[PDB]
Amino acid sequence: GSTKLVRNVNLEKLKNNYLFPEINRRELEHIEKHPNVQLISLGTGDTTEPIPEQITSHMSNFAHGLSTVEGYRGYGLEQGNKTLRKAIAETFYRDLHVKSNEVFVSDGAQSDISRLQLLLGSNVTIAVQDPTFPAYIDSSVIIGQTGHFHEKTKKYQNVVYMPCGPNNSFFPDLAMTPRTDVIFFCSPNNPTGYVASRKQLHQLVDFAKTNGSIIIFDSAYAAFIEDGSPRSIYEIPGAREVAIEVSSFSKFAGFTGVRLGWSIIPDELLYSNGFPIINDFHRIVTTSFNGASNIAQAGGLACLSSGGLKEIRSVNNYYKENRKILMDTLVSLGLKVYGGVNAPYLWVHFKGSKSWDVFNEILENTHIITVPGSGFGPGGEEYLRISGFGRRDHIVEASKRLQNFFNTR
Amino acid sequence: STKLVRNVNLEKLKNNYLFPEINRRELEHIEKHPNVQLISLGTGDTTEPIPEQITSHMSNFAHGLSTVEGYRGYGLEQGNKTLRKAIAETFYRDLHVKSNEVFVSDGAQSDISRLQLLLGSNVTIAVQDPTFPAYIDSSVIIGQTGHFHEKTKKYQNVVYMPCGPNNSFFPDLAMTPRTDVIFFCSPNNPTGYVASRKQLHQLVDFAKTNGSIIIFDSAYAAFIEDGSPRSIYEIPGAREVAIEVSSFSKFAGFTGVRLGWSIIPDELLYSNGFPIINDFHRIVTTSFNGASNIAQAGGLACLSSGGLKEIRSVNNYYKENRKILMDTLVSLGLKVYGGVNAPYLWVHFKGSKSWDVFNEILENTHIITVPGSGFGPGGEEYLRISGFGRRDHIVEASKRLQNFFN
Ligand SMILES: Cc1ncc(COP(=O)(O)O)c(C=O)c1O
Ligand SMILES: Cc1ncc(COP(=O)(O)O)c(C=O)c1O
Repeated sequence: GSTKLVRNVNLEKLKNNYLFPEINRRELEHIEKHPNVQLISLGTGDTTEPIPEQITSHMSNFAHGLSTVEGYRGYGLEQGNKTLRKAIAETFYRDLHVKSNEVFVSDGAQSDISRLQLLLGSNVTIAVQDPTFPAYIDSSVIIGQTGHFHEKTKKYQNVVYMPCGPNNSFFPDLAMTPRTDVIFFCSPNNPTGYVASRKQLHQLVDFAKTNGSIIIFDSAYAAFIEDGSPRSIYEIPGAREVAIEVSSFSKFAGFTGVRLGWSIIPDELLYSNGFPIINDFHRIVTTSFNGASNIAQAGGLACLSSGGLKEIRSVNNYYKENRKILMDTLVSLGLKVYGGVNAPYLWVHFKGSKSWDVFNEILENTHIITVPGSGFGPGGEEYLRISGFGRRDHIVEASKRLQNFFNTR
Repeated sequence: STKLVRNVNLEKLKNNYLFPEINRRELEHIEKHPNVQLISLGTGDTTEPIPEQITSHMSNFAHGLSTVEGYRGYGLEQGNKTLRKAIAETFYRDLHVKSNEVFVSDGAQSDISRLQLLLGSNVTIAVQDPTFPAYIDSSVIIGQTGHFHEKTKKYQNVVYMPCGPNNSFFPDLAMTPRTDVIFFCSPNNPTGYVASRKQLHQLVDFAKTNGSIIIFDSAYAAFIEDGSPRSIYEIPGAREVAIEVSSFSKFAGFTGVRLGWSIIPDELLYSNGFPIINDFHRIVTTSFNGASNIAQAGGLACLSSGGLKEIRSVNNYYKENRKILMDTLVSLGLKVYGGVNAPYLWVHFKGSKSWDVFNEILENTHIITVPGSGFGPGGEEYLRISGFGRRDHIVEASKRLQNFFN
């Protein structure tokens, strides 16, 4: 028995991404076939160390407080607790003129991105970096901003793809980039790990101003920056007139399963007609969201105490040391290794090889999982993404195995 | 300035003034009459604490995130398997709902907007009148409507299905034009009416005959005290036409914790025979990364036989409050609907505007209610009144209404 409801066209357009389902199938199979040998993963980018007890303890207490009259509350502001918003403003945007009432607390970036796309609607054009983070492009297709997927080029019609690679220091050539209503920009980037420089961000803000575009700037990896490169786009004067920033506690503090992030919508960000965009994001939030979990919001606040930040910084130094082990290994083997410094991802170029064949080689001969760059679009072909999340003894063993393998080869 | 054109669907969306306005009137009244205790029977938020049994599991799970053995990052976007199985067994026992047809959400508001993303702009919808804002607002935002026709107080291109005492709060199918989608909330907000087995049978058949789907909102099912049905999948064949949406919010006081679910049956097919479940999976993967792992732990603890017993007991407190209010209002000669199977009373003042009754009750008793007008034209002449709240507020408000309506 069938219905007469017509499948949303935007679903017919949307191509499935087989990347992670494949990685996972291949990981299982390989673990099953070689129970002999500990498989190690440098692939998925989930955080792995526990959240500090200081932070968690505030989440356990708040939860217990919900069983008391003095601590019980129902619905909170859909925008998020005021204490948490003031803390995000002060912690991440000190002196950048971000008001606590421009912060919108989310259950993380994935949802936030889809809510921004609902705000924007079907009748806008977008630009994304290539290699491309799935969320921006998938959400764009689903809401109706694109045509079909052009199989030969591996690009959706009506979408500007901006190549970012070693040849252009991972920043598009803005003089040859067509104009769009919206530009998505992720820095530090997933998958390349590149953090744009102050000069590059200046140019992006000016390009946006000149084109009347808005920037959706994804800073979910900012806490990994070690250069002194900028962490928020609002470090650039005038960014507030063109840019929305999206971020997360996911990778910063391991809240991947706890679910907490935010977006910034400046006061000064205006449509064609002079109406502040912030007023309408409020209405999108009220209509499609009832707030981040109260217990997650208490955890978030505890992340931003001086004690929370100190403990989190310490977990992130562990991850930083792991990346160095891996970058030093791969560079010592003559590989062209990008990223690694300011992000938890290394982006390794195997000029002349398909990402998948290198994945296969490395999996079969070292029992290590990586991520095929191909999976992120055509600008990822020939690269692998490699993660510094994981335990130290696994990074060290993986380093040993790669040494052995590539000195063969 | 920027060159971005405002989404047209935002220009279509009228602000609903209802709650912001009740709120403004409350604050204004407390400010002019600070010498009196204002009492609210307006907002439908739960107010009793969540049982310590449930909460304790959420605290333990949270402490477990600071351990190697208990640290958990990303879960399945669809939700923990243990939680889905428990929702299936607890709420759909014997109704052929599989654990893999359950999609765990951060509650109905989000879930509704994700269903509307799935469905898209090119569908027509039917909603009950009086109307729950979420369904209609989400429909406008995604592009399913024309502008708001001020005279009729209806969005163009939307079928409004009057439900009132004259048709036992069930739409007259002979006067209901066909749509792609029918939204049906039972127990209803705002009227509190729970459709009967026979009504639901008719609705499922109507849907089959029209090739429509039903989005059935059972968030208030746990308040049903009749033996009326709690899920639409009690009706044979519902599984070929209906999606069900629900929540821990009012059931267990998780309004601020954020947890719900939807059911998308295997058997629910588009025009072309494709299972809708395959595409909701892709919507969920794309627009969501899961409900909070802590909230999902709380949810699972709600559905233990110990959790359910404790939740039932908080809901009896509310049930006793409703009885105080109903017995008072009815003992005074008011026409009271709802109340029995939902936490909301729907009180008719034939001949009066909702807002003028609101004004009267606010000025003379310092009590806040919800003007039925706010929910659309089928709410005109009614007030919605809530049984959530502390007992002593219910009692005092009951005393004041006794004095006033005498
Ligand atoms: C590019 C990027 N942005 C944002 C996020 C944060 O996602 P969420 O907050 O939904 O975990 C991630 C996590 O993988 C990511 O890779
Ligand atoms: C009709 C209706 N459905 C569903 C919900 C649950 O919403 P949430 O789960 O987002 O709190 C409510 C709560 O207001 C409601 O009134």
